[PDB]
Order: sequence, then structure tokens, then C-alpha cells
Amino acid sequence: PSGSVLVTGGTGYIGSFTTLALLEAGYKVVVADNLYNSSAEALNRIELISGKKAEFAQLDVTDEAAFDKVFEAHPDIDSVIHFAALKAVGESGEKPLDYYHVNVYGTICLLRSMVRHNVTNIVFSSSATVYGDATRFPDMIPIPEHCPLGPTNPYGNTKFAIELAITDVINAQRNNAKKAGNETEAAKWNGALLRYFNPAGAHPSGIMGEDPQGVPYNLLPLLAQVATGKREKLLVFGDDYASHDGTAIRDYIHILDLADGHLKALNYLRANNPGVRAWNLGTGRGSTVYEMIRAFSKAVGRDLPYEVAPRRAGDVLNLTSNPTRANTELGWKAQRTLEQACEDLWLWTKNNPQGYRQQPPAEL
Amino acid sequence: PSGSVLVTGGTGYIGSFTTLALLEAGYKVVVADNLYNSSAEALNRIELISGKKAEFAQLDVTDEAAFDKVFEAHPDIDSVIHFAALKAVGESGEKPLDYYHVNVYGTICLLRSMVRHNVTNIVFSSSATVYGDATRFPDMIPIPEHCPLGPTNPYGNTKFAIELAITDVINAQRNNAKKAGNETEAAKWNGALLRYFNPAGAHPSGIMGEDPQGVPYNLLPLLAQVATGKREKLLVFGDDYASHDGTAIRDYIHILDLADGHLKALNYLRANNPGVRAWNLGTGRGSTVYEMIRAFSKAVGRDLPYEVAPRRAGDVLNLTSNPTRANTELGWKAQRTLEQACEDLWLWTKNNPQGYRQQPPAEL
Ligand SMILES: NC(=O)c1ccc[n+]([C@@H]2O[C@H](COP(=O)([O-])OP(=O)(O)OC[C@H]3O[C@@H](n4cnc5c(N)ncnc54)[C@H](O)[C@@H]3O)[C@@H](O)[C@H]2O)c1
Ligand SMILES: NC(=O)c1ccc[n+]([C@@H]2O[C@H](COP(=O)([O-])OP(=O)(O)OC[C@H]3O[C@@H](n4cnc5c(N)ncnc54)[C@H](O)[C@@H]3O)[C@@H](O)[C@H]2O)c1
Ligand SMILES: O=c1ccn([C@@H]2O[C@H](COP(=O)(O)OP(=O)(O)O[C@H]3O[C@H](CO)[C@@H](O)[C@H](O)[C@H]3O)[C@@H](O)[C@H]2O)c(=O)[nH]1
Ligand SMILES: O=c1ccn([C@@H]2O[C@H](COP(=O)(O)OP(=O)(O)O[C@H]3O[C@H](CO)[C@@H](O)[C@H](O)[C@H]3O)[C@@H](O)[C@H]2O)c(=O)[nH]1
Repeated sequence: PSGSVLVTGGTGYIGSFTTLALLEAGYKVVVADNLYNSSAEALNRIELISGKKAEFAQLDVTDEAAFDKVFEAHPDIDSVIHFAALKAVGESGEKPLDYYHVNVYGTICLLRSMVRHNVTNIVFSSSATVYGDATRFPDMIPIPEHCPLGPTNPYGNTKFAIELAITDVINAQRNNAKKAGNETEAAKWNGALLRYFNPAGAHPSGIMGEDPQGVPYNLLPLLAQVATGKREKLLVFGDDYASHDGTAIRDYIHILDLADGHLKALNYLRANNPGVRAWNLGTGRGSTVYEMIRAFSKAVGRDLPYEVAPRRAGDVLNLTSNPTRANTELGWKAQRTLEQACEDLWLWTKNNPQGYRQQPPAEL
Repeated sequence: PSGSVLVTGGTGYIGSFTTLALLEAGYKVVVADNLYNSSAEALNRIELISGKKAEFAQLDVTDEAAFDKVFEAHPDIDSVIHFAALKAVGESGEKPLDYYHVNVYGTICLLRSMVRHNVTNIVFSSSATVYGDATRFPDMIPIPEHCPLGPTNPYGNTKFAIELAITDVINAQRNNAKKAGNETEAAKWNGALLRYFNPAGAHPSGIMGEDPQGVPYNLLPLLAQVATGKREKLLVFGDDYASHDGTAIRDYIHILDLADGHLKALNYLRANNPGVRAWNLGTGRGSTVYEMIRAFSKAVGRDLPYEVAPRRAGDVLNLTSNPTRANTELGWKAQRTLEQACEDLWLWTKNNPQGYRQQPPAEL
């Protein structure tokens, strides 16, 4: 094997494609999830694509004893990728305690169990919401990693709190080893703070994609529901923004390039051993809402109906990425394009309108 | 009774004088502590001074079920003052996980139990370390509340993370009530973020003071050990600072004024109901290390011996407070002075060289 990796979440959206890329790289993957917002079927789809399958452990991330059982059964893990969290921004303003309990405390349980079993590498799933609004700063768009952090929602604060925790915990392990004159043990402890932006698309085979629980709230999944008949139309949130057409700007990156960025980051940790460092995982291409509706409509064939609604509270003007650091240091670049994401997203939705609770059509 | 209050910590340094001021105000106090860094004897000293005694509950703050038992036995609490935490800055760089588990997660358990039992007011014990170094900002000294936060140690990050949690949790309770057209229920939820600076001194009766576990590390307690014979001398950390004599600057506030600030804040919450707001609890008077050694030496009689050592890592130049907000809004001002603190501190140490594990001399 080319190494072992524990993947919390794993059965989730970004988690599934990440474990897929890991197995195809030759890694041994153990997936940890309580299946709150995903299905275990995603693993079966991985086996059909890669030929390899990951071991599955069903446990709550807030259960510290459960993390111990995993490391005791797999003492060769050495590195963990952390996806397990709650990601609904609006919901975080309704019940932030559940977010602080799952995201923050869940990470605490992980780190404690990590130190206890001597797994020294962690790759955290941070968001771009930690930057908040970047228009209050001159020449801060596109957004670099050295941008001062300041979230505007409880979800962002959880991610921001974890980043501070990851830095402190890991640096302590390194500094305590340096004090004891053990530079060897110090170099082993590393952390990758990957700040995702806006993910989109699915697998080109059309057998794997995003299948969450509850009602979708993101732009593309809602557009997919319009094009499939579940939704009547789309509600554009604000048309008076400082863009050219009037809609907000985001950085939409393909899920395949997003998941591949973990492989680059994990290698950079096992190589240089820089300790803790953050990286933006975007494309650098800013796209308006109107452009996305048009891009996805072109992928489907017909133009999807929409209606203009007032601005959504907490929505920033621009969230374009400055991925120059990730391109040079990690050697990672967004291969797939924005339009290329709409094509295999629509491929996934058209063939699988009911996600994983159905069996895909005759594919190969 | 003039209200009921749960006081986590309570048996600790700032906690003891706070519960003392609460009982003297007519409040009903239930003290929660695991006695990690304090003794239960402090309560007996309170009974001797105030005549009233607080109910004691021995429990870990990371035990959510224990918090439930308290609220179920005391359904009339309605408000909680949160002191329970780990405060050693240097130690936080050695084992930050224990700090994130006790400070951050302990607060999470409290809030969850608070929402569960409908106690709506919380007064958090924040530190001035959340400001970090304020010299990187023009005209930011003395330090106002609107200073952008940026800690330099894991201990500061825990306090900073909690502040964000307190804001999000409480604002959610208010906003959810507003959405349901219930402005009455929304006004009940409030939070006071009291950012302490540098506490000093003890009770003028000399029967109550600071008696922690382990070895002291703060300036005044170490000076007290020199003047009592336990220490040989004091080690001044750096004499090349940008002050007039060369030593660092801090804001030393008497523990009695510090504890009384909670009464003012608690009243401001039950009155205006502003939701969440931060207040600095200092004097505005900046004092160097040399001035403190001289001030305490004068309180003892003889001049204490000291030796100059290089700078301590993470020590900022200035930490003077800008308490103008606390003076106007809360109607709180530091009555006692700096020199007045050294006098009753030395009174406490001279008569009680072994803290609470001894019986005080014949006092009244
Ligand atoms: N989707 C986005 O636009 C976005 C953007 C930036 C960052 N992220 C972050 O990336 C990560 C993954 O996002 P995603 O889109 O893959 O979402 P997702 O919901 O598909 O993945 C999250 C996974 O966490 C699991 N989980 C939640 N609580 C758990 C618990 N207590 N115990 C065990 N498992 C638990 C869920 O079952 C799910 O599989 C999250 O941390 C999210 O905040 C996502
Ligand atoms: N001392 C300072 O210079 C300073 C300055 C700024 C802020 N503060 C903050 O003020 C608060 C009180 O400080 P203090 O000087 O009174 O220190 P302290 O040690 O006397 O008080 C802390 C109390 O917390 C208790 N405690 C710790 N962990 C616990 C747990 N898991 N369960 C139950 N109880 C637990 C201890 O037993 C102790 O009584 C702390 O939050 C501290 O960070 C102190
Ligand atoms: O029905 C809709 C949905 C969205 N939008 C707009 O489309 C853009 C993108 O919306 P969405 O997909 O919800 O993304 P963001 O609001 O940018 O935030 C998402 O992407 C973040 C990246 O950091 C994640 O952390 C969050 O969990 C996730 O809600 C925004 O400008 C919205 O105003 C609409 O106009 N109409
Ligand atoms: O032996 C000593 C101890 C201290 N100092 C100096 O005295 C000053 C005050 O030291 P100390 O009492 O340790 O206070 P701070 O370093 O300012 O921090 C304390 O006060 C904070 C207020 O926010 C709390 O949060 C921390 O827990 C606590 O360590 C500093 O300039 C030190 O460099 C010395 O020169 N020699």
C-alpha cells in the first residue's frame, strides 16, 4: 500500500470523491461517518469505479471512544482527512450549538484520539466563509490566504475556531519535541488547512454524485431540480450587486479537482513537513449567478426559468479565489472547467433523479 | 432573594470574590467547581465575612449531565457566571487540547444545558489576551473594546472561540423568537463578555485571597513568595522594552473592583437587555514591572531583590485598558487603587503564608 488514511465523512459529497481518489492512488482508506447527511451506497459506487473498496466504520464524530476503536484496529493509519461537519449556513444561525458540538468538539475528540494513538497528519476541510466579506479591504480580491479572517455566520466561526485549534495542537507537538531535543518526532506532526470555495459537478461516469438528506439549498443542486421537474423555477437572490449583470460572484470548482487537491496536500505534508499551512482550493475564475444558470441550461439543452428575489442575508459580493499558492507549492491546478462541471452534473441528475436510493441505468 | 445565580469556578480566585459580592447583594449563589485549582475552604471564609453561604456543587464543567442536575434542583437560577477554565498561558502552549476541552467544550456543555433548562443570562470571563499585541495598530493604546481581536497563544484562542460561540448562541435565541413574533422571549437572552486584565490583591480582612494548586507564575504572587521567604528573588523578564524604565506595561486592577464589575454587568443585562456586549475591566492606569516591585516592596517594608532576565516569549509591550465604555454604560469604576491592592495582598500573604490549608490568626 502507498499509505493508510482515515477519512471522516467519507460517504459525503466531497468525502466520496476524495476517498475515490485515495484508493485509486493506492491508499488504504477507512471511512468514518454516522450517515447523517449521506448514504453508505456511495462506497459501493466507488468499488464499481475504482475496483477497490474502503473499510467503513459507522460512528459519531463526537464519540471519542469510537475514534479510539478505529486507531486500535488500524494502528497503521498515521494520517486523517477531516470532512465530518455541518455545512448549512442559514441553519447555523438557527441552531449554532449543534454546529459547535459537531464541528468544533468533534474535531477536539479527533485530535485527542490522534495524539493518543500517534497519528500525526491531519487535513482539515475549511471553508472560504472564514474570509467573510473581502470588500472591506483594498486589493484583497481575488482572496489570498494571508487575508485576515472574519466570518459572518456561526458556521464560519466553527471553521475559524478549528483552524486555530489545529495550529495550536500541532505546533505544540512539534515544539515539545524540539524542547526535548527530538527534531525527528517534531517533523512528523503536520496539518493542512484546505479552504474550499464552491464545489460543483459529479463523476463523468454518472454513477456517483451528491445525494444528501433533507432539502437542497445550493445553487447547482437547485438548478438540477428545476431541470428535472421537482422545482418550478429558481429564485435569484438579488440583482443589484456590483457586478456587470447584477448578480453575486463565486468561484465554482469541479469536485474532481477539489478532491485531487487533498492528494497534493497530503504529499506536501509527508514531504516538506512544514507543520501547519493553509491553501485555497479554487480556480481563480469569478462567475455570476446569471452565468451559472446559463452554463447549466446549456448543459441540459433548454433555458431554465428563474425569478428575481431580494438579497439573501449574509451573502457577500465576491468570493473569487487566489490559488497561486496552491499552484506553486502543492503543484495543484484546476484541470476541469466550469462548463465541464455542469455537463457531468446534469449527467448524474438526469440518469439518477433520486440519488442513491435507486439503481443506476445500464452503464457498461 | 434578589435573584439566583450559578457560578462556575466560584471557589477560584476571581470566582470567590464574585460570589462574595453576590451574596452581599442579596443573591442566591450555587457554586460549581471540580476543585482543580482551588479549595472549598474559600466558601467557609465567605460565610465568616458576609454571614451568608453559597450552595456548593462539585462537578466537572465538561460533564453536561452534571449541569442538568443543578438546573433541575434549582429551576430558579435564570443566570450563570462562567469562571471555570484553565488560565496558564505558557502551559497552554504545552497542552492546548486540555484547554480546548475545558474552556471551549466546557462552555458548550453549559450553553446546551442552559438552553435546555431556559436559563437565559450568561456572564463570561474573557481575558485581555484576545487583543494580542495592540502596537500593530495606530492609536489603539489604551485598548478599546472595538479593537480587532488576535490572540498569540492557545489560551487566548480558547477565550476568543468562546466569545464567538456566546454571540452566535444567544443571538440565535433572540432571532428565533423574533421570527416567531415573540419579542418578549427574545429580550430574555443576554450575554456579558467581560474582558479582564490583570487582577491583584485580596480581601482587606486578610482571611480570604488567592490559594491555587501547583507553582505560581504571575507577578504579584511571586513577589509575595520573595517577601515571605519561599523565593530567593524575582526574575524580571526583559529590561529593553519601549517604556521609560525598560520594563513591560500592564493594567493592574483590584480584585474587589473586578468582582464588583460583574454585579454592574448582571444588572445591565436584566435592565436594558442589549443581548451580547463586551466590556473591559481595567483601571486605565499603565504600570511597569519596576513600579510594581517598588509598590509591593513599600507595602511590605523592605525592598525585594530582583535580577534581570531576557524577554519572555509572547509578552506584549502594553496592555493598558480603555474602560470608558464600562464607566458610562455599566456605571462601574475602579474604586480601589494599585497601591491599595499591594497592602491587602501582603496582609493576606503575611498572615496566611500557606493559603487555605491553614487556619488564620485570631481575627475579631
Ligand atoms: N459543500 C460546500 O459548498 C462546502 C464548501 C466549503 C467547505 N465545505 C466543508 O467540506 C466538508 C464536507 O462537505 P460536503 O459538501 O462533503 O458535505 P456532506 O454533508 O456531504 O459531508 C459531510 C459528512 O459529515 C457527516 N457527519 C456529519 N455529522 C457527523 C457526525 N456527528 N459524525 C460522523 N459523521 C458526521 C455526514 O454524514 C456527511 O457524510 C464539510 O466540513 C463542509 O463544511 C463544504
Ligand atoms: N487570573 C488572571 O490574570 C485572569 C485574567 C483574565 C481572565 N481570567 C479568567 O478568569 C477566570 C478565573 O480566573 P481565576 O484567576 O479566578 O483562576 P482560578 O484557577 O482561581 O479559577 C478557575 C476555577 O476553575 C475551576 N475549574 C477548572 N477546570 C474545571 C473543570 N473542568 N470543572 C469545574 N471547575 C473547573 C478551578 O477549580 C478554579 O476554581 C478564568 O476563566 C480565567 O481564564 C483570569
Ligand atoms: O436559490 C438560490 C441559491 C443561491 N443563489 C446565489 O448563488 C450563489 C451561490 O449560492 P450557494 O451555492 O448557496 O453558495 P454560497 O452562498 O456561496 O455558500 C455555499 O458555499 C460555501 C463555500 O464556503 C459553503 O461553506 C456553504 O456551506 C454553502 O452554503 C450566491 O451568490 C447566492 O446568492 C441564488 O441566487 N439562488
Ligand atoms: O516573574 C515574573 C513574572 C512576570 N513578569 C512580568 O510581569 C508582567 C505581568 O506578568 P503576569 O502576571 O504573568 O501577567 P501577564 O503575562 O500579563 O498575563 C497574566 O494575565 C492575563 C490577563 O489577560 C491572564 O489571561 C493570564 O492567564 C496571566 O498569565 C509581564 O510584563 C511579565 O513579563 C516578570 O517580569 N517576572
